[PDB]
Parts: sequence; C-alpha cells; structure tokens
Amino acid sequence: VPHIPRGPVMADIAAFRLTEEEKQRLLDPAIGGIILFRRNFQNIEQLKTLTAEIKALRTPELIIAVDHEGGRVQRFIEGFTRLPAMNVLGQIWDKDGASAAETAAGQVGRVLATELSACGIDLSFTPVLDLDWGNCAVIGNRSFHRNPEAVARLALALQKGLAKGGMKSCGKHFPGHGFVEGDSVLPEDGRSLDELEAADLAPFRIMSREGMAAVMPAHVVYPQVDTKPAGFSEIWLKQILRRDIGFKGVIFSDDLTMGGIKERARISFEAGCDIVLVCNRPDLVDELRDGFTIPDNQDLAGRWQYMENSLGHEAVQAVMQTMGFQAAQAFVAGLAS
Amino acid sequence: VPHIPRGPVMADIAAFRLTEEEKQRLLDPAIGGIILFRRNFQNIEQLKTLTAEIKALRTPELIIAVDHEGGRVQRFIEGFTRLPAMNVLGQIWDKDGASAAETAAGQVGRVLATELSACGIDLSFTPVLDLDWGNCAVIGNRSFHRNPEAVARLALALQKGLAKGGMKSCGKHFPGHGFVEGDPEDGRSLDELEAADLAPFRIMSREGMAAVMPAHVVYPQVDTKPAGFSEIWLKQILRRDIGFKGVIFSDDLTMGIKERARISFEAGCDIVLVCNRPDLVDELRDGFTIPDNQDLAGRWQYMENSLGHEAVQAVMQTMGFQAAQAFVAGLAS
Ligand SMILES: [Zn+2]
Ligand SMILES: [Zn+2]
Ligand SMILES: [Zn+2]
Ligand SMILES: [Zn+2]
Repeated sequence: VPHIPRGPVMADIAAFRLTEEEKQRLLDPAIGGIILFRRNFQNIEQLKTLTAEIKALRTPELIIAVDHEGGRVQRFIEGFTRLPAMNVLGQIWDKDGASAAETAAGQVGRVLATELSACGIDLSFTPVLDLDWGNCAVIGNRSFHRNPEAVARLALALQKGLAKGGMKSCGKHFPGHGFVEGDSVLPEDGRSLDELEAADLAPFRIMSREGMAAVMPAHVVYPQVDTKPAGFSEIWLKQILRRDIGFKGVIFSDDLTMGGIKERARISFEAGCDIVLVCNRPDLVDELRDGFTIPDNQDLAGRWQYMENSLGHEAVQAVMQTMGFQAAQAFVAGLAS
Repeated sequence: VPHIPRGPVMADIAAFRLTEEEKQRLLDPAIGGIILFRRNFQNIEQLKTLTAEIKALRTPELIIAVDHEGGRVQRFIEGFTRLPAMNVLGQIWDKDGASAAETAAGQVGRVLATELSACGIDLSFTPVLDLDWGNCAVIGNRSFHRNPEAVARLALALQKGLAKGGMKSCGKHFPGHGFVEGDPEDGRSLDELEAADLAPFRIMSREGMAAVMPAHVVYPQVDTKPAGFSEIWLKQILRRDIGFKGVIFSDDLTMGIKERARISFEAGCDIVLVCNRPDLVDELRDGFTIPDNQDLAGRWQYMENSLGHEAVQAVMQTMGFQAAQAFVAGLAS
C-alpha cells in the first residue's frame, strides 16, 4: 500500500465502482482527494464499497467529499434522511426565534454528517454563507437568511452538529455570492469592499475564527476590489482571506473545467489556492498530472488532514442505533416535508 | 428610418442608453431583437427613453424582451410591483386549492406584463414550465410545482394574464430542466419525460404559447447533443410530434460563435441569443448569412406587444388594475 502525500488536485470518478484506469489515476502524486456526485451513488451498501476501495489505494487515505447542503443540493437520497433547505432554518429563526433555530441547525448538521460518515465520506461542502439579498436564484433557498448575524449563528450551530457527526465545514462562496443575479455565465458584483465587510464577509470571518476547515470561492468578479474572479485573485485570497481575516484552512479553487489545463492550475496556485478541483473531465486530470510539478506548500498536508473524518465506521453505526439519533433523524425529516 | 427585416439574432446592450457603436450594431440585418438586464435599468423614465430609441432605429421595430419571472428573477425593481416567486403560486395551489391559485396566477401575469408594456417592452421570458423534482437549485423557486398538472394549469392562467397586459409567453426550458442537478446530464428515457416534464410543454403549445426556450441540458438517452443543438428535440419532437408552430429561441450561445450559431439554426432554432458579449455579436454579424427561414418574420411579429402607448397607461389608471397590483404586491411580501 503506497505511502504518498496527498497532492493538490481533487478529482472525481465515473460511476459506482473504480475502473482499473481510475485506480491508476488516483495513485498519481498530484491527486489528494475525490468529490462524489449523484452518478456515483446507487445505495448505502455500494457507496461503502466505493469509499473503502478509494481509501485502500494509498496512505494517507484520499479525502472524499460530497455536496450535501440540503433541499435541492443533496447528492445521495435513497437510505438517507432528506434534509431541509437551509432557508427553512432561517424561517424558524424568524418565527420561533434564534435559539430554537440554532437548536434545529445543530440537529440538521448532526444528521447530515453522521449518515455520510457511516459511508466513509470525510466532508460535506456545507455551509452556504451567502446572504439572501433576494437577487440570486442559483443560491436561492440554499442561503440561511438575509441577515449576516443569522447566517453566521446558524452556520456556527450547523458546524457544531457537523462535528458531532465527525466532519469539519466548508464555507461558500467566499467572499459572497448572494448579491449577484444568478439564473443562467460569469456575473458581476459592483459593490465596494466596505459594503462586503459590513455584511457578506462577516459570516466568513466568524466561521474562520471558529475553526472552519475550508472555503470555496465565488465564480464572481468584484470589479471594485479586482477584475479577476475571487478564485484567481491574490487580493481576495492572500491579502484579504489569509492576512486580514487570518484563515488557516483549505482554499479550494474554482472548477477548472470551465492557456489550457496546467495553465489554469498554475494561476489558481499562484492566486493562493491550496487545492484545485477538476470535475467531469478525467482527460484533463491526465493531461494535468503528466509531468506535474507539485507547488511548494508545506501547509498542504495539515490542511488535508484537518478535513479527515474524526469518527470510525463502528462508532458511527453504533450511535445511529441510539434513540437520541433516531429522534434527530425524525425531527430533521419533518423539517424537509 | 431603414426598412430592414428582423434578423435571427437577439443581442443586448451595455448600460442605460445606447452608445453610437450600439446604434450601428443594432442596425445590422443579423439582429431582430434585444434582451434587457438589470444593468440596463435605473428607473421607469430612463427605461422608456431607452426602449423608444431602440424602437426608432429601424422598421419593423426591434423586439425587446426581459426576464421577469418573479421572486429572485426580476430585472427591474424600482417603480415596479414586486412579483412573487412562482413556487408561491404552487403553495397556494396546495393550501387554498387549484382555483384560488389559478386566479392568483392570472393576476400576477397581468401585473407583470402590463407594467412592462408601459415601458415599451414586448415580451417577458416566462413561464418556467420546469418541474420541481427537488433536484435543481438554479431553477429552485422559479418552478411552480412538482406536479405537471399544476405547472400546466398555473402556466396557462399566467399566460392569460400576460395576454391581458399585451404579451405572449415563452415557456422554458424545453424539454425540462427540473430533474438535473444545477448548482449537466438528465439520464432518463423519453418515455419518462413524456410522463411528466414534457406534459406542460404539450399543453401550453396546444393552448397557443408563442415561444419556447430550450434547456442547456443533455439527455443522453434521446441525443448526446444538448436540447438547443438537437434536431431530435427541436424538429422531431417539438415541431412534428408536439406540433409547436411558435418561436424557438436558442439558449445563450456565450461559451467559434459562427459555428455555435450555425448548429443552433441547423438544429431548428429560429433566433439565437448572444448575451454579455457584444464582441461575439460583432464577430457573428460580419459576413453573416441569414439562414433560410420563411417563417421567421411572422414568428417575430407574433411576439410584438398587442397594446399601445395610450391603451396600457389608461388601463393602469383603472381601479381593477390597481387592485391587481395590491394583490400581487401582497403575495410577494
Ligand atoms: Zn434559462
Ligand atoms: Zn456561480
Ligand atoms: Zn457552488
Ligand atoms: Zn442550466
């Protein structure tokens, strides 16, 4: 079982089980982790088998992630508790007050993460910290609330729940996707940095302070700060996110599928990304990995490691048998109806 | 004032008033219409001035469109009635029953179209006929309902309202954007789409829907080309099988351009949209051959607003319209 450091590329796979070609690809030093999609999911039993065999290829084990937010962003459905859209928690905040909503967000996080950890998943790419300005359809119900104070506190409560199911969090989309319109393309947020500090960046600050492991940048240009999109901007990622905010976690790149690949990757690392995502294009991963120079980043190993699931298979299966977890499942299922 | 047929390209503009360069571009025979966005809107007074000067360049007048659906897809805010997201009407259907929800959809259509016609706009790109399978975030609240029967009936009621404000409708996104994840491939069979997602498109086409926008989605069991570039979807299924006689607008071709345009026309689109990239419109239009389409002129004409300058301003003064505005405003709060 080869001992290889986790590389700075997050790739993906085609269907329900690894091909021999995928096995060889995932052994390349360039690769440190995998993102799964709905096309990789048939049922719980099959997913466990898939994650186990990904994990087995090398050490430290490849990090496995998925987009389980809730509502209309939940890759794995059959055998999982159906998760409410995050705005449902924003609505509880409005109706029953902040305390009830925090408690509810805690439960949602616990159920979401715990069911994924049972299947060998390390991390869910959640929460959305984007504010509901009432402008962006693609975000839409995925946002907790309009108010940055509610988004922050519900995001923290969700994160505590996620940690009870073994997972860290990944905030998105830095520095804020909520103000642009998004219903079709690369959109423009025309506001000043001061305006974003007052609202959209506040949850990112708060979450970073409280141990958020990772961040995904917005596919959005903010011309008052930089004409480069956030994912390709030294200003956003190094000046603002690292130095000013103090964030020590992973910065994922923008999806590099959109020079060529290699050039797109180099620009992302230069802008300050730790890891680059390359999805639905194993040909580009092949092109990228051949003769690839792993850029100098002594912080990469620890950043990957921080996202490893803290819970073992058996401890999570055991806690899923308890009355307390079953009650959490029923509660969370009820918020999704 | 040049007499030029409306070409098969729908282009756009940069800001609040036409530049001299945009005037020259919009005079090119390739262009037949304009889509406006939020960046083109400051207030009602300025919009009227903008549409008037677009209209004045040539005859027949360039068709002007906009994405006013409701909720988080509503380009023009200040001075307009704020429109509810379409799922709000789906929720009324569930709570208060189909009849209340149809009545509500009627009012929303009327207010949406009427306020846009007052500003010189011809068409809103609505309704979304995509089903709420709970899969697609980009559609999200923009969909009426999960059930194809409710989507169809609310889309019909909305369409009747739109016609009272002078507008035809444009159903989207054919053959159905609701099942894919959207935050892309729909892996289902044609039989599965006939059973649900295509039903509203059939119903709406049967009841006189004038236009359709195809999905930026590949359905590999029917064709590995996306719906917008598929002879199978647009000619075999939409024209011959369904019997649709209206406009097929392309999806946004901004992703060379000439080749992308040719494929869309060959696949069966009437008109191609090219947005946020006036450089690509320039590239496209230079030495452009307007493809053979004897139905194009009449298809454009059918989308012209049916109400005049005076007629719409007059109906906006009536008690009945004011009541409609208040009702619709209330659904959006
Ligand atoms: Zn669309
Ligand atoms: Zn985006
Ligand atoms: Zn995203
Ligand atoms: Zn789409």
